[PDB]
Amino acid sequence: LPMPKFGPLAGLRVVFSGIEIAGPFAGQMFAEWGAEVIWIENVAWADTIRVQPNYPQLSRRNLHALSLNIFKDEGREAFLKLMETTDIFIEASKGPAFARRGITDEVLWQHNPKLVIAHLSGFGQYGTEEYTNLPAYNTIAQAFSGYLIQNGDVDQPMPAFPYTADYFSGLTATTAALAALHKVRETGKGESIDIAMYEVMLRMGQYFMMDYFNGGEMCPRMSKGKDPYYAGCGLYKCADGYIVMELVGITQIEECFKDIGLAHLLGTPEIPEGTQLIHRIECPYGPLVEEKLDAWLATHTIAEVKERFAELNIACAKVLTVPELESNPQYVARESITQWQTMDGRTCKGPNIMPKFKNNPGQIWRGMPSHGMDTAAILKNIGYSENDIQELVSKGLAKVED
Amino acid sequence: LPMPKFGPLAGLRVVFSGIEIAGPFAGQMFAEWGAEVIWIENVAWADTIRVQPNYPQLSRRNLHALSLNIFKDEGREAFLKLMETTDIFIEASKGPAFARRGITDEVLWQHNPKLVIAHLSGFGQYGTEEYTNLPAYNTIAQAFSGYLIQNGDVDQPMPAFPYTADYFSGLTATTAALAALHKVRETGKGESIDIAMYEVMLRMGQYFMMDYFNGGEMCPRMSKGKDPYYAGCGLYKCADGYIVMELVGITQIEECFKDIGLAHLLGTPEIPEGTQLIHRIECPYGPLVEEKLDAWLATHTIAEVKERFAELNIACAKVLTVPELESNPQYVARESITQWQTMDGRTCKGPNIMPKFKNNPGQIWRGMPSHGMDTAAILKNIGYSENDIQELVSKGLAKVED
Repeated sequence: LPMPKFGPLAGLRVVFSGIEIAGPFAGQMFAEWGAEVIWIENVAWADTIRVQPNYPQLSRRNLHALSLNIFKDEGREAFLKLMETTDIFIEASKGPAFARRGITDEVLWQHNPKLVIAHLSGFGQYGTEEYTNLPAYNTIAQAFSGYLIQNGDVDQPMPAFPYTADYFSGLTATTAALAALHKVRETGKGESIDIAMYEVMLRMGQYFMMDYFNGGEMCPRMSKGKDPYYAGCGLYKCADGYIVMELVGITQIEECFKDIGLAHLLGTPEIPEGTQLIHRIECPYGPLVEEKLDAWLATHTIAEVKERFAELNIACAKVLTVPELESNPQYVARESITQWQTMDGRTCKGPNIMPKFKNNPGQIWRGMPSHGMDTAAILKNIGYSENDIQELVSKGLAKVED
Repeated sequence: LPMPKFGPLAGLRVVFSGIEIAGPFAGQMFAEWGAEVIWIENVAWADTIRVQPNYPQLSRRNLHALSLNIFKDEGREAFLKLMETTDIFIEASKGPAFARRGITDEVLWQHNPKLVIAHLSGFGQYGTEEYTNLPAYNTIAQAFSGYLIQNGDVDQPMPAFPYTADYFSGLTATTAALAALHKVRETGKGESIDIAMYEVMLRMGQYFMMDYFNGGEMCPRMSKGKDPYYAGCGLYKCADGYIVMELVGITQIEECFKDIGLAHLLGTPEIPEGTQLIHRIECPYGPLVEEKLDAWLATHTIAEVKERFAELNIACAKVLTVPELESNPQYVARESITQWQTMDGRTCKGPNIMPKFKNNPGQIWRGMPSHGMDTAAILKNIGYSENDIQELVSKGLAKVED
C-alpha cells in the first residue's frame, strides 16, 4: 500500500484482528515505527474503540483499514490469501477462538509457513475448560494475576489505571512477535505465540511475590502511595501539591532528620551512624519519622522542598497534573507532545512517536482511517477483481469506503 | 559461551549495563527467549538488585555475569572489544552519561557499525539542562508523565505498583531493540534508541488524557477501584472478598436492577428500555445504582455472586490473593508458576517463561550467576590470555569468580 518509507520497520507487513486496546495496541505499535499495518474490522460493526471521542485518533494513526469477515466463505478465502504475503499476524480473541472457528495455526501455515502468529487472550490458548475460553478484561487479568491485590491502599485494593494490563499485554505481543520474526529470518520457519494476559501481569508483579513463593511474606499494600517497607520513600503531600521522594543515603538521612526535628535519633542503637535506609517496620522510629516528615513537608511549598532536596541530593519530583505537561521544559524541548492532521482535516494533539530512533525515526504519516477505507486497495493488491470485490460487499463479507 | 540452543533468540548476543529493574529487565528478557545475554556489573560493587532476598533469582536467571570497569583504561578496551561481536547493547544511565564519559554511539559504531544501542533514561538523551541529566526512578517517571495523578483514589493519587514504570520502560527497550535489529538485516547499519521513561508512561496514560488534549476534560480518579464513568464496572466488595465486574448489556442491567432493588427505575426517562450501559455521572440515578449494588454484593459471598452473574452473563472474577494462585486450575494446567535450581543448588519457585512460543519455547537453563562468575570465560572468548585477565584483576579493572 502507498505510504512513506521510514523507521526501523519499513516494508514489514503486519495484520491484526481485534478491538479496543490489547490487540490493536500491539499491532499499531508496528505502525508507529514504519511498518505496513492492516487493521481488520468486522463488516457489520466497526471496532468499538471508535466510540471513544479522541483516543482512537492516537491509537489508530498510521494504519490501513480492512473490513472483512475473515471466517466466512469468500471472506475467509481473502483473509488466507492476505496471509500469504503477511509477515506477522496479531489477533486478540476469547482463547483459541480462531482454531474453534476453523483457522488453526496449521491452516495459517498452509498459506504462509513463515508467518509469525501472535495470539493474545485473557487466559491462554490452552488450559482448563473453565478458564480458557473466557473473555479478556484488563480488570480480570489484574484480579487473576495477583496484580490487583497488591495495588491501592492498605485496606483498599485498586487496579492499575488506565487499562494497564491491556498495554502490558499488547506490548509483550509486539516484543514477542519481533523476537519470532528474528527467528524466521534466521530459519525460514514461522511461529505461534500464546500471550495470556494473566501471565504477562504475573511477571510484572513479582518483585515482592517472589518472597511469598520462596519462604518469605508478601508485602503489604502502600499507605497513601508510600513505600511498603522504607520510610521517606514514595508519595508525600506538600503545602502546594504532591511530591515523590527517595530518602536514601547516610548524609541524606542525617540532614533530613535535622530538618524535620529528629536530630536526636541519629546515633541511636535503632538508627546507628552510617544508616543508609530507614525500614519503617523494623525500625521502632518508623512511624515517628513519617509523622515528622509529613509535618515538615506540609509546611513547605514544592519549590521549597525541591530546593532543599537538591542541596541534600534526595531524589524527588512534583506529581504533575495533566494541564502541566505541555508547557514543561523537557516536554517542549523533546517535542514529547505534538500535533497532526486527522484524515478529515482537523488538528489533533497527542504524544509524539516513542521511543526516539536516531537513524530511522518514526513519524506520523496518516490519521486514523475510516471503516473499510482501504479494503478495495488491499483486495486488489492480492489479486481480486472489481467484480470479486463488489460480490464480497453485496454478500456482507467485505465493506469498502464510506 | 556454553548454553543450550533454544528459543527464537538463539545465537543472538546481547550485553547490558545497568542495575535494579529497568535496564536489566530489558536485557534479561532476551535471555528468557534464548539469547546469549551478558550482565555487566562494576568491579568494587555488584548490582544492587542482589540485596533483594528472592526476586533476583527470577530477574537474573539465564544470564552470564561479567564484572568489568567499562569506562577506564584496559577495562574500556575489553568492553569495546566485546562490542565487536555484540548484536545489542542495552544501557540504563542518567541521560547521556555514556557519551559524557567518552563512550559515544560513534565510538561504539567504530567497533561495531551494526550495533543496536538502547539508551534507557528517566528523561531522555537530550532536552534541557535541568532535566536531561537526572536519575531514573519509577515514581518520578509516573509523577512526570501524568500516570501517577490518574492512579489511586478520588482524593488520593497513588503510583502503580510494583515499579510499574520500570517494567513498561524496560519492555519498550526490548521491543525497540528488536525492531532496530530487524532493520540491521537490510542495511548493515546499527541504530541508537533514546527511550525516556516519562515518554513511555505518557503513552500508557493516554486513554482519557487524549480528551484533555483535544477539547474535552481529563477523567476523575476511580473511587475505590470503580470505573471513573460507568456504574457497575470495576472493583466491588462482597461478603468474603473482592470481585471485579462489568455491568454491560440490556438483560444484564434489567435483571441486576431487579436483584438489587431498583426494578422501579427500568423504563424511566433516566434508564430507558434497551439501556446497555449506565453512565454514573450523566444518569441522575448513578450514585443510587452504586449504593444498591454495594449493598447487595456486601450480603453475598463471591461464590453466590459468581453463580448469579453466570446466570445473567455478567463478566466477573474474584480478586485473587497471592496464596490462591499456585493451586488454581488454569495456573496448574499451563505451568504458569514453576520451579528451578539456583546455582547454589537450592530450589526456587517463580513464574515460568512467558509468553509461550509454540515452535521455539524458552526455558530456564541457568540460575542467577554470581558476581563476576563468567568474567574469565567471556574475556578468554574475545582473545584475552590468562595473564591479560590476571592483570585486569590486579589493576581493579575486572573481577573473576568468587
